[PDB]
Amino acid sequence: VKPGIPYKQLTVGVPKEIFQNEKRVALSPAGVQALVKQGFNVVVESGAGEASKFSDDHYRAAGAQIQGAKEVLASDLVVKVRAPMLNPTLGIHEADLLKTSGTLISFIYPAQNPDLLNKLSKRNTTVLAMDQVPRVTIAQGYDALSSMANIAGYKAVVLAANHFGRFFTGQITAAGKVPPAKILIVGGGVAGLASAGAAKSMGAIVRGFDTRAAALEQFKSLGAEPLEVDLKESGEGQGGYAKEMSKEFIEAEMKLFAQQCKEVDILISTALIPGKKAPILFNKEMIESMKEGSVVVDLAAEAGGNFETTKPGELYVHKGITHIGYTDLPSRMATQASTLYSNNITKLLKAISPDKDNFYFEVKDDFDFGTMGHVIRGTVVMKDGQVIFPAPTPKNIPQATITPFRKTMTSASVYTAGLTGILGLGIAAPNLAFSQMVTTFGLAGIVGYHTVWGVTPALHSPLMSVTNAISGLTAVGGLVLMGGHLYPSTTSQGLAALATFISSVNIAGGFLVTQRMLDMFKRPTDPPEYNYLYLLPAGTFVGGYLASLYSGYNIEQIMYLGSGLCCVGALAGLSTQGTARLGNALGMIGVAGGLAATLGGLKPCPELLAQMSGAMALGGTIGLTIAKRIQISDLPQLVAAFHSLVGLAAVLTCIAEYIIEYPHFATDAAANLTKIVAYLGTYIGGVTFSGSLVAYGKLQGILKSAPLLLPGRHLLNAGLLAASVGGIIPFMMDPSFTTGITCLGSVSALSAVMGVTLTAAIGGADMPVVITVLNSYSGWALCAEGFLLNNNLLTIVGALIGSSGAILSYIMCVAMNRSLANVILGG
Amino acid sequence: VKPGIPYKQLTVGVPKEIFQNEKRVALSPAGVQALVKQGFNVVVESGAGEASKFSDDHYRAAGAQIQGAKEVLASDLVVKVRAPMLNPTLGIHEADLLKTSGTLISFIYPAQNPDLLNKLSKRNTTVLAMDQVPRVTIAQGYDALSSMANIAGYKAVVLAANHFGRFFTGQITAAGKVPPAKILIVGGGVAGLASAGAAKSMGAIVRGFDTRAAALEQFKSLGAEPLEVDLKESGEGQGGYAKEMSKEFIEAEMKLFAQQCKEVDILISTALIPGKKAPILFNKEMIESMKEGSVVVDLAAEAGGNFETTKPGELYVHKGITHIGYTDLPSRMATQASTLYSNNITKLLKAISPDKDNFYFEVKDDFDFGTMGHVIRGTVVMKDGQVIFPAPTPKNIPQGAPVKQKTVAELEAEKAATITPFRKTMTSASVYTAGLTGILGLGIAAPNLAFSQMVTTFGLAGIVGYHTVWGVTPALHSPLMSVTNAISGLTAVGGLVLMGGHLYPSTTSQGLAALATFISSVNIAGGFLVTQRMLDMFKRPTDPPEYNYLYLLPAGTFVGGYLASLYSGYNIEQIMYLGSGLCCVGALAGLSTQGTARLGNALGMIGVAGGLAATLGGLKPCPELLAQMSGAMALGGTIGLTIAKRIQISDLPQLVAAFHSLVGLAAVLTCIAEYIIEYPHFATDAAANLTKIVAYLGTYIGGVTFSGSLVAYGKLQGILKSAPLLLPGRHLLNAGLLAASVGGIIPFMMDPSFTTGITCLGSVSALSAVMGVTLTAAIGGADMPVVITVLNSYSGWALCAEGFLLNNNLLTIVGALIGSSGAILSYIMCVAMNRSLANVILGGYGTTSTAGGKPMEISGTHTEINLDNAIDMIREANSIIITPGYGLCAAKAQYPIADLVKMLSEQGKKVRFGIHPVAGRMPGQLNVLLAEAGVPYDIVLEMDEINHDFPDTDLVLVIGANDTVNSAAQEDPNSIIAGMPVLEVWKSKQVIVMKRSLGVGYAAVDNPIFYKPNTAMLLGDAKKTCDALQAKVRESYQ
Ligand SMILES: NC(=O)c1ccc[n+]([C@@H]2O[C@H](COP(=O)([O-])OP(=O)(O)OC[C@H]3O[C@@H](n4cnc5c(N)ncnc54)[C@H](OP(=O)(O)O)[C@@H]3O)[C@@H](O)[C@H]2O)c1
Ligand SMILES: NC(=O)c1ccc[n+]([C@@H]2O[C@H](COP(=O)([O-])OP(=O)(O)OC[C@H]3O[C@@H](n4cnc5c(N)ncnc54)[C@H](O)[C@@H]3O)[C@@H](O)[C@H]2O)c1
Ligand SMILES: NC(=O)c1ccc[n+]([C@@H]2O[C@H](COP(=O)([O-])OP(=O)(O)OC[C@H]3O[C@@H](n4cnc5c(N)ncnc54)[C@H](O)[C@@H]3O)[C@@H](O)[C@H]2O)c1
Repeated sequence: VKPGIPYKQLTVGVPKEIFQNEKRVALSPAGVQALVKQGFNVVVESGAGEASKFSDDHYRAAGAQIQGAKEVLASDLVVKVRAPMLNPTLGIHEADLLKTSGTLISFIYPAQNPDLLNKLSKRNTTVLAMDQVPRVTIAQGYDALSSMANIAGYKAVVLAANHFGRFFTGQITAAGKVPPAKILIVGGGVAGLASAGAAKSMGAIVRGFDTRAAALEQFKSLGAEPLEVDLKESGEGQGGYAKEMSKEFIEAEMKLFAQQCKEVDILISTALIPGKKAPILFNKEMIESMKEGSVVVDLAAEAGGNFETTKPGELYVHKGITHIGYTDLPSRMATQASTLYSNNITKLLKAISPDKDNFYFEVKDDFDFGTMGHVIRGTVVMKDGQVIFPAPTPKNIPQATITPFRKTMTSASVYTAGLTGILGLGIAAPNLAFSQMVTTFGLAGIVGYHTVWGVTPALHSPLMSVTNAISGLTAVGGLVLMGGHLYPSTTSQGLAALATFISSVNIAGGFLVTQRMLDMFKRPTDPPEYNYLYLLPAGTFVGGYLASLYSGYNIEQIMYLGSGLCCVGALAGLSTQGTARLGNALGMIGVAGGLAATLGGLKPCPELLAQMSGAMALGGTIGLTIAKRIQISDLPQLVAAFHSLVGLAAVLTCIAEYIIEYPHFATDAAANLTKIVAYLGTYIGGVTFSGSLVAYGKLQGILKSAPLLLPGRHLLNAGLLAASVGGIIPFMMDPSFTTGITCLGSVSALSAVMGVTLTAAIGGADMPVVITVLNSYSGWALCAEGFLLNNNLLTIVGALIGSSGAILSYIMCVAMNRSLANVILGG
Repeated sequence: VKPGIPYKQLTVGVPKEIFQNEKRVALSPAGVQALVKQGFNVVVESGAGEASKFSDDHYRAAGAQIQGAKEVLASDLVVKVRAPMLNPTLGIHEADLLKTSGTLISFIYPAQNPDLLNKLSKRNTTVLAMDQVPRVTIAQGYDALSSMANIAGYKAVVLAANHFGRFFTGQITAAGKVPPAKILIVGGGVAGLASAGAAKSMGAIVRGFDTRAAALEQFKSLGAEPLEVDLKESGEGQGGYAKEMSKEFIEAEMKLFAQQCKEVDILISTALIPGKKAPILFNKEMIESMKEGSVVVDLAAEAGGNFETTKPGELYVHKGITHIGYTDLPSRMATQASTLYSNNITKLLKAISPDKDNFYFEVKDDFDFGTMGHVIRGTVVMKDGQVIFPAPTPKNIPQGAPVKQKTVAELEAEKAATITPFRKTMTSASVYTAGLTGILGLGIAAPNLAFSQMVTTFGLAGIVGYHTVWGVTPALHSPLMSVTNAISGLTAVGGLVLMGGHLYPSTTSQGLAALATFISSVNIAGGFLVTQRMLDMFKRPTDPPEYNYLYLLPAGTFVGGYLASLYSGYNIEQIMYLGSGLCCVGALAGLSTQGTARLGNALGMIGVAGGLAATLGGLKPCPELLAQMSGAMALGGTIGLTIAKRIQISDLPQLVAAFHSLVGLAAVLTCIAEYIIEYPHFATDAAANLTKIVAYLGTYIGGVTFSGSLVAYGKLQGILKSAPLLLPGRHLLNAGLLAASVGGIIPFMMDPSFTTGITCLGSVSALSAVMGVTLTAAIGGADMPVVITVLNSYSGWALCAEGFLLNNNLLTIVGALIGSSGAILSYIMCVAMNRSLANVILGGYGTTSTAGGKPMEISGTHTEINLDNAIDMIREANSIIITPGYGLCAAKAQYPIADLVKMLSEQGKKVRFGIHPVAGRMPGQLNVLLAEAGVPYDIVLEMDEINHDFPDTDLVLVIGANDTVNSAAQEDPNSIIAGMPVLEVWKSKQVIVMKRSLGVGYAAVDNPIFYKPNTAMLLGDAKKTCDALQAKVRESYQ
């Protein structure tokens, strides 16, 4: 036997209210269907919902039974709204018609009704209180006082108009301004904020006030203008309630209200402190200072009132302003209130006995906070005649490190170190050509910095290919170092032939995979453009050049400027999704013009010309035929596959220079730079080679996605870099061919090891950043090749590619929320 | 003598209303201040305002004169609400108590009341019916039936609740959810739309319905659910009024309403057909099908009804449904009814006699549909005792098809359809092949390698400068120009190279290039002082203290690091030129983020010092010639410092236009100075034809930059006149000057004689100065800032000229940095207005978005208030956006404005500034004036950053601006400034414009923002009005 009594033997009782002009009923038909869902039997008195606009047909259909009056209160559960009284119709008190040990669910206010408690102790019954329910978090779904405060506030707002003779909203008609009404609200609780919301939505403006700090914040939340009192007091008593305030605070607040009273139109006071009367906040000399036609509502007329002038129940128009001072506000919205009050009981009755049919609710003396035993102890006022109204105490709980002088110091430090670096580059100059080349270098660097900045996340990899294609222009270093006859006779010419063979593949394949990374945007609704019109510069620029070689005009430098500006136009126009085709075409024209210019920059032997033509032709054919037969899903896969050659070509070119310039060294002015910069070029190209190989291998499923950690993870890179830097001292001005060539071999092999070590432990989710990083490195190899060869095109193009690739790597780090240091070095 | 009886001996009378349960009164105390400002005398019956809460003290203090009843009715004008009825308190008709041949103002309803018109014809009176006013476009302010319908439609909603049982709004309460209430409307007139507004703002569900097509659209603009029926008969009859329907349409409509009547809770029927009774649209068994507790409100209870169950003056609960069938809804809100009806009678009496004082008011017979004569003929029912109530037909009738509504930005989208993508691609591909032909042409003209290197560094400097100028803050364009006038002082480098001799100059060439150094050393010190005085006005007083003297640390590192590199025997001058060039690029690049501005000034100082020191060390003179150079530069810097610290900031553009002219002189005094000093080399040189052509072109460029700048000075200071001097043929003369200038290179070549070349130099200098004076004075005093900035480009290019001429590498990078800056500023200012550069320079008509003829005309009247409305309306507002113009700083009125804003943001308001790009006499001028007055830079917004906050804005103070707030830029396709991006100030709650009088500044004969009904004028001088606002804010807040 479970501890309780099943729901079939119990019955609830809904009487009508004999109290004066009471219109609401205890249960709606929405609440009669519940508890029949749960299991009770519902007995409803006949004339019960008629003032509440609930006909008896909904009660007969909802599961109840319309019956008399002497037996509705004689039920196991009596659910009223107001506490029982002396019935004048039957001549008997309503407690005398209750049964023995019944259950009553009502408003009680037991501290204000001693004799009702005595008469219910005579009937030896169990009484719960709807008004003693503690306001905790879990019990806010069943709070009768909050619901009645909400409806009373809405009723006061909707009742203020229909007596106020002007608008609340106000509009600029084309007939004159009408200004809005200005409403003041005293006391932000449940009624006041609901009033503020109903008034703010209707069109007026609100300037509410309360002594607490949270209610003012909620006025700011609802859109009100909270008032601030000068005297900085508190507003809290034993929790989040209101205490009786000091007289200095009262006379400051009344001065504030006397200031505000001359300008508002509707004053809705809702001040009420617990356990005492309502605070008087308005004098008769204070309230008569309003305009004629103002409407002034008090909602605390039950326990006194907020005014010196309130007849509780009348609408006497005291000196041209109306007092709305009813004490029964929810009774005028009985169809509304009897819903929410019914919802306040159903959610009570589902919670106190949360099972099939037992109806038990253990009333225990120990309770802490927030637990339902807290609610059960607070709610039950009488248990079997014996009164437990003083509830006990709650248990356990009732709830610039940078100092910005140093910013200016480090900024001035950066600029003064930069100006010293410019001076140090100036001191070590061999001739005028180096100074001129550093000038066009620095300008190309700034041009390359500013020229991306506007790309779209759809367009990271569709431009990288073009940079690949523009970094395919290492082939000029092969073109300025072949010679002899049709076959390459010397080993320097052989290395140059290898370089310009392997670097034609990059050009042809990079532009074709650009063309294939632009076809994957063309939806089948787009207007047919005309790309062949973009051939109109090219024959003008390449072929129109050739007559100048037929007319004896030696045009190479202005051609280099033209190809550099076309490459800038490529990178620029390929950055905003509308002009990507234009950028692709300008990159093609830039490469073609540069290679034709450097081709005419030798006037070679006809067999030598046939050699260079055959080498570039075979390289371009291979670069086409790889890039064409492949999928689409391997296009960003492919770029590193055509990037790995690129720096390798630079390495060969650097080595080629050291082989061609070694007999010229003994009687040389510019002798150190054409070894130091060649050494750095070898380093950069070798790292580019091995790193792009590891990039492709990690993207082609040869290796994993996991960064392969090592024991030596930065000692190892430190040792590689230390040997790499100390590889420049074994040719301190040495006359040996042998130690120079083995230094070149040493830095090449160690650069390969370094690229493997860096690009290995990365992870295939930052590898499209790493492609931009190596594509950024190769531009500096191109600038080194320019310094070796004294060629403006390679200097401009290399600086452009370098700064653009590095800035795109930074923007790709900006797209996600990572840095670059925590990405690369294994943070 | 003028035809009329003046207002002084013309009195009015306001009686108390005598009709049963009438609480309205015809004139408010707010309504008797007009008609007293207009000129009448006002007599009010002693108890007329007591019903609508108007105390008699407000009358007698408003300008009224309290009397009894028999003498208020025998007045020269009687103004009341209803028709004058039989007085019960003494049995006599109120037409008997009228003055003989007087005039009456009320509702009449003459067709329903000819018997009262008999009594009016016996007394030979003139009658103005309020109800018979035809509803035309110039008659919105005086439409009494619309106002009464508006109040009735609101009052029906607010009276339906307090009788309905539950919420309208509905929310998710923790006790449980409640659904919103359903409200049906029948017939969207004016009352139905007001009820729809009142129901939608309270959070309800509105599903109104009407026969006419546009009323359903206005429902769904108000947010209702506009219903429909499955039968298609056109509801409209003769006009905007409806008509009777077919019987079967009535059957289908009552079927639709019987289908939805079982669902809604509130229903308001405003169906009212003119000429006969209101249609019955609901049966009594149809309406008992609703829920128990619904509220049914009928607004047609007087003229029949929309229900067969409506008691015409009472509530009753018929089987659980309340029937609010009140016949006088506006008589319950007598205060608001009296105020609106008073406004209607006020605007009627103001509109009928627009004469100052005659009150003539003639009735005419032939009129156009819509004119005032139409309203006068349709309104006067009895004219001098005889009946003229059947109105004649409106001749010259419009409305064959009245639909244009062609907004401005629609036209350029239509023009975008002409731009077929073949032609887009083709016009893109022509520009690049033109550029590559330009590259090949510049290639062919190369004499050697060094010129090609100079072309390459010129092109890269141009791109660097182009990208770094778009990076600047839009709030710093005016320091920007000043620092360019600093950096353009590097023609001193052009001066010192050709400068030789001893303590004194020896030849004439050495004397020209000492004058060049002298007039260039003004620009350096002057530009850096005026940039320094401008950048520390942007420093807020709460900023961290700025330790700028640390930036002397790089300079002595660089420049002094040069000297020990010169003392030890090196040649770093080509690297010093690069270092100074990068410092000059950084001078604008750091001038981009408002916190590094003084950084970007000190870098300019370091670069100019390094460049001058580098050129000097490369010269290695005797200490006599070094002493001459030091004397020249110190004297020039003395004068440049001592004129930069004397002026005000608002006299800055003159100084800016003064700094260009000196550079335009200096290039001329450096080009000639090389043509003389390079003369014994021309026969034995290959580049000799190069350094002549450049030595031509620079003389042209400075030759235009000089003279025109003096005119651009001379108009802006006021020495020359503000009116553009137009010549009869000035297009032929300017083109002929340009033809002579381009033809002057033909004798300059092919003919190596000394005298014939120097006279070509003098010829091109003279004709270029004439070209500048001719083009400059024909511009106009408004568009003159364009001549400020475009010349700033030319002063750049002159620098580029001598960078090709002296084979120097700093001058090209600096000049390409400056000329790009001038070009981009001129482009921005020719975008901010929709004009083109040829339209500005050559003086065409209007903007580029100008269509053909007939711009639109104004409609409506202008509202003007005083300081007291102004201060109380400032006090109530909680978001103020201020748009100043040039007229603010023309009258020195920014000093009270900054104090006003500092006062109003202590109170807790949100006050900001919105600055149009061309407000002022210089790009970015008004930012500096507002920073001088003391506004922190964080509340000064541009046009693009603030133009979508005008709907969320209480009050906008337009100060001294007309064309930057003109609305016709976005509405009239024929206005003179259509398409110009403006401020959308009319999209807010209330607008104040402060100017002297209702006139124009430069164009736009009338601004249509002055007449929209939430625009208040505050005419007066801005100086006294703004500091009076300062004084009132101080006296009232303290
Ligand atoms: N800023 C530039 O760089 C630049 C460049 C090229 C062209 N523009 C021209 O500049 C124009 C600027 O137009 P905007 O809207 O700023 O001005 P606006 O349209 O020319 O009108 C200025 C207004 O200020 C009023 N005003 C003048 N002095 C006043 C004072 N002491 N107190 C009060 N009000 C005073 C004038 O009223 P009253 O005259 O009736 O007294 C006038 O209505 C543009 O339309 C453009 O055509 C500017
Ligand atoms: N879930 C929960 O437990 C829960 C939820 C919401 C609110 N609450 C509590 O319930 C209360 C909500 O307010 P209510 O309307 O129910 O109570 P209430 O009827 O006591 O409200 C009276 C209002 O008048 C204010 N007031 C009191 N003395 C004043 C004075 N001298 N001057 C000006 N204003 C004065 C009070 O601050 C309050 O805003 C708050 O105390 C809040 O902490 C609890
Ligand atoms: N630009 C203009 O010309 C303009 C602008 C605004 C207003 N106006 C005038 O003001 C008038 C505003 O209307 P009002 O409120 O003064 O007149 P009203 O109160 O008589 O309107 C009656 C309403 O009931 C509707 N109705 C008529 N017969 C019906 C039927 N059988 N069933 C259902 N609905 C029916 C009408 O369409 C109208 O919406 C317009 O009709 C027009 O003449 C004109």
